[PDB]
Amino acid sequence: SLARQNYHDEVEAAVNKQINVELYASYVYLSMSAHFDRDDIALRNIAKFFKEQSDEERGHATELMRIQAVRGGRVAMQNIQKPEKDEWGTVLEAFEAALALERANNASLLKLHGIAEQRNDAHLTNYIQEKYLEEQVHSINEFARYIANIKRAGPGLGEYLFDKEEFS
Amino acid sequence: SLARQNYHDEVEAAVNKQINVELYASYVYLSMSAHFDRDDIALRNIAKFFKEQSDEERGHATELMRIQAVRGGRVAMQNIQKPEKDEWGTVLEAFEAALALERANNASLLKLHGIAEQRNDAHLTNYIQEKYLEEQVHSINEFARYIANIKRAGPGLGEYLFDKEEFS
Amino acid sequence: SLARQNYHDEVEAAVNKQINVELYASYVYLSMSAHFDRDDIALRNIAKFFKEQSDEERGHATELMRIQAVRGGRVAMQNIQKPEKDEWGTVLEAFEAALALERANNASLLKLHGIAEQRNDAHLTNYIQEKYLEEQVHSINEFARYIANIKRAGPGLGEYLFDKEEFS
Amino acid sequence: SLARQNYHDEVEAAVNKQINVELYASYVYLSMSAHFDRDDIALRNIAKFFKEQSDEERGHATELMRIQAVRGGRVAMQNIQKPEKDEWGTVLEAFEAALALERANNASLLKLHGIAEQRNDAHLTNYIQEKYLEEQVHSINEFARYIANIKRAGPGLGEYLFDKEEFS
Amino acid sequence: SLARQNYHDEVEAAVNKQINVELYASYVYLSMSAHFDRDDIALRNIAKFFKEQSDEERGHATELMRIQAVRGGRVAMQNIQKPEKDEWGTVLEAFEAALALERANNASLLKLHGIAEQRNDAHLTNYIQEKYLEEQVHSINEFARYIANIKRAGPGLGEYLFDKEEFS
Amino acid sequence: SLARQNYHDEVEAAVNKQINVELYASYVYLSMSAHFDRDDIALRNIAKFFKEQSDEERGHATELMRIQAVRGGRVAMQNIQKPEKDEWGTVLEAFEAALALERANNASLLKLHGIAEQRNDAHLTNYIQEKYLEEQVHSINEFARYIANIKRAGPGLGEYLFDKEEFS
Amino acid sequence: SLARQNYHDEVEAAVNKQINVELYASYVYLSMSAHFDRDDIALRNIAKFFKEQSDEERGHATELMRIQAVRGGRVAMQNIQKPEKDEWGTVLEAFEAALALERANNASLLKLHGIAEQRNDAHLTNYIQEKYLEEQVHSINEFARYIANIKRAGPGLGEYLFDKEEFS
Ligand SMILES: [Fe+3]
Ligand SMILES: [Fe+3]
Ligand SMILES: [Fe+3]
Ligand SMILES: [Fe+3]
Ligand SMILES: [Fe+3]
Ligand SMILES: [Fe+3]
Ligand SMILES: [Fe+3]
Repeated sequence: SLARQNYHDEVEAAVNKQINVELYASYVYLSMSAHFDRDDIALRNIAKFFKEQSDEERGHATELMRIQAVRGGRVAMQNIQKPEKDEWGTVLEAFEAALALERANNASLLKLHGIAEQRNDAHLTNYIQEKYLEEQVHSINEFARYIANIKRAGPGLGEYLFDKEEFS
Repeated sequence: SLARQNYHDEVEAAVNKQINVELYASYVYLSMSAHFDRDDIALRNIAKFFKEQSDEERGHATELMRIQAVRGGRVAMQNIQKPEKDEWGTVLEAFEAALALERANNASLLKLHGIAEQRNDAHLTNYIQEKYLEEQVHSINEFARYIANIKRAGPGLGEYLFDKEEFS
Repeated sequence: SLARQNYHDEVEAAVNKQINVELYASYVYLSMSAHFDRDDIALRNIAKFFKEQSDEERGHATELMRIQAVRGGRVAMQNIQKPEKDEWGTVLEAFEAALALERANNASLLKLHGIAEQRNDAHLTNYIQEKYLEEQVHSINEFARYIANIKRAGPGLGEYLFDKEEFS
Repeated sequence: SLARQNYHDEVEAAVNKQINVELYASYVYLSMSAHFDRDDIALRNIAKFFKEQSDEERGHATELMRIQAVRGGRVAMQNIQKPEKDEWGTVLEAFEAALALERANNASLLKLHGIAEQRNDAHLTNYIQEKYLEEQVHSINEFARYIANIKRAGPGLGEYLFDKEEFS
Repeated sequence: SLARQNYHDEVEAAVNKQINVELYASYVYLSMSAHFDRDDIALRNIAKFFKEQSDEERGHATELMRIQAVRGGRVAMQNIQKPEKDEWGTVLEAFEAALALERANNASLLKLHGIAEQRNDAHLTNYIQEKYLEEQVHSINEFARYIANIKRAGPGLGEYLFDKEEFS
Repeated sequence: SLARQNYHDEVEAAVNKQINVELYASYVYLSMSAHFDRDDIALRNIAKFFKEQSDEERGHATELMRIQAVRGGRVAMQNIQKPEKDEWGTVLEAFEAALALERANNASLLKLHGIAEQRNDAHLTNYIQEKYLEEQVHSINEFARYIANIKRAGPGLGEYLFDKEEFS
Repeated sequence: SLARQNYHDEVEAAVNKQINVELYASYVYLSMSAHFDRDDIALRNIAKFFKEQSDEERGHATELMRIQAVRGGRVAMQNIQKPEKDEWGTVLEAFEAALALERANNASLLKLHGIAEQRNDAHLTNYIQEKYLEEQVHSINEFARYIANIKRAGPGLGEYLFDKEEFS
């Protein structure tokens, strides 16, 4: 690359890892969408919500591909592992798995920031904080709040009205 | 499933295989998009075209997930294999690889149609013909035509003007 | 909290301290507003200006309450001390007191950033820089410029015209 | 003050006490807003309601500051005591605390009216009746009705649907 | 009067006195208007302001004539005394004279309220509070603030700019 | 300055050096614009592009002068050195010199961030990251991509069409 | 140049000198802009005026660069000398220095017109009269009129109101 400047191989490699982490998260949410689309589960607003989350995570991955290109790094793809489950259990169990995924993504992004900081990558530390860390703490808060509300509404009628009310 | 009717396990499994085929194709096009976004290749209209193709292949996958759910089948995810290459070569070679992928997708859809036909699935034979086979012969024709135009324009200035003129 | 991640008790505590600092600053500005609303002082644009500053400082406090909630910290309220004075003196003296308060708010925000940095809170260092430090240097600059203009316009007619012209 | 006429020191003092009463009530509601914004409570419409009540109580304070200035009295600020609790308990417990606060505010306003009446302040008795006592009986009725509906809806799903339905 | 009910001769007479008080105040302001319209004084916005105040005072009179009629009292006109001066002196002196007049009008309206109160005229006490005591408190505040601003702006250029700036 | 706070002489001096660096870059682009405006070169879109780049670099200088003033630093101008060349050679040679200039500018901004960081200037580190480092990596990427496309289009007809196509 | 006709080396050289004179005048006005943007001076309309004058002088330079190219001359850049001062003193002193710079610009333009006239450059004599001499006498008149008005308004309140009134 004629452009590449103050961009360490360790950071280039960590961005490639994070690209895979985001594509995997997209895959998990696509599977959770399919789950709520089952004809014996049939919660369309939750199914649509997880599809939007899947699209957003794919967007996280492609934005990191774009900054890799801007910095003059080379994207290196890895297998996208299938999610841990096809069947995600109750509404609560699925939102719990989602909170755990968002906390894992955040842990991974904090490690990426740390590597960039260790290598004095003044551009990429700010890029990660602005474009990733801010949305990540809002997503985790969102999922924690959904879990409080799913438990409060309770199974059955509460899950039915949660689907109706929550994603207006 | 209370809905499932005239829907054979062999057909449900074939639909799951095709979902993975389409997700794999989405991944290949995402990789080709990154290739043309390299700062030493820098054909942005071609990079945008392959991103659009990646989006479309993901749509093929999610629409098969939808018809799996409509028929009362259950979606089962597999690993999405990394693409065969990260380096796709020249404009011509990338479009040739894309044509090969579209013909592989078509071969897989024709096999899916044949399994549905063998099991007397009168809904799914028509669904595959209308929603997949028609689009697939159009996609293959588009890629054959792109290859003719890339060869005609030729390397260097032709590749530059193909990027400028063919997608606008 | 199911959300709380990489959020140290020291940072949670310092955010609670800064909430009180901002609520105190809001109170000081409310008192300065009442001063210029006195029938024997009667500078209505300055009174309105200090009320707007009071509103803005209360917004600074409530925004920190929101980020405390987002990070999964717990808000803890303290008494809001009455301002140092009820009589704020001349236009110049009130604006000098306001500049001192803005500099004290900034010193507190820089300390909060320091604590976040020491605890490797990569989210909150950026949050404080973006949402607080940038605003604070523009506030301090605004008050230094007001003070330059009050001095230039001078006591009596200058104060009357400053009130008429400076907030229009 | 060149304006001050038929305005007794006892009434001036009682208006300053009431300004502190309203600022305290504003703080209580700000604290209740934080409680319902906790990620493990997460009743956002209730949180926004208590923030609006906090804004309204602050407006009650600033309107009494304006009439203090109009009558030629001098505003004297006191410490704003922290609320009795940071942790306000159930929806019902918070709304019961709010009703008790509104009744305490009303008792303090009736005492203020009483002092104005005792001193033949024909302007301020009418001002208190029009601008405070009318609003205060409506607010108390509003809170009594909220409590009736919270009890009717009941804990769990009722609290979720009260938050969804009551503030729209 | 077929209408007259709970309306004492003492209150009827006090309303007729207040009508004369308001017509006198209108005449004073008309005289102050002429003063500032002198070709050797030539403060057009102040002259227009005092003409507006003269119009308002006549409105105070005619509104009291209307409520006299509504209550079934009979209007009894007295001479309108010429104002104390034709030459009102400086801007500050005219505004001081204006404030004294507003305070005198206010004392007279509080006495009228007192008479209505003594006679248990529950309609007229409230009418006087709403229609007269509120306006009078704002007018007295207005004139006190004008005097503070005349004093601040100072003589000569300050008077010229007070005329330009103070009345929109 | 009454405003200046946590703003070290070394940082103030470094901001002044960076103002000169940006003004020098503006001059270089102005020179390159004149080169492509020569009647024997006559590539008007490239000439316009380099004039826009000159305008942008001058904006980079004047924004740094603004933040110097906000922080209470004092602007100190130095001579703006004439560019290294008046004759910038071929389209490729000019764009290669531009890339080298952007990388030099980036090296200077990274040094400036480093000085701010050493002096614990929490405001200015973030300001440089947000306002300078982000744009600088995008500019460098843009110039690397221009060079790839100039080489691909090739000399003569390619340069003619590059000028026609690349800036439209 | 295939275009160059009736264009003497002495005139080509003098246009290059005048380009440097205009770029220098732009730099002086940018410095004066920074001076009025100081937090202890804070005359924003004057700061904006001098920034507009800096932009105008840069436009004078780029317009001469364009006529150099039209006539088939070659632009040759020289160092842009830093202004005489960073600190320009009072409002009057700044406008006095501006008047002197405009008079120096005019002397330089009249010398350029003289050289063109001596070399019988019938195009460039008219070009300089129309595009430079007409604007130059208007700019000198404007700066002489500003100085008259700055002295009339006087230092302190006059400078404050000159900033408010003169550039609207
Ligand atoms: Fe993500
Ligand atoms: Fe497909
Ligand atoms: Fe603040
Ligand atoms: Fe209240
Ligand atoms: Fe009246
Ligand atoms: Fe730059
Ligand atoms: Fe000029």
